Amino acid sequence: ALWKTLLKKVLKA
Repeated sequence: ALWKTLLKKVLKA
């Protein structure tokens, strides 16, 4: 993930 999912993953970056 990196911008369309990494944001959702961003919680766990």
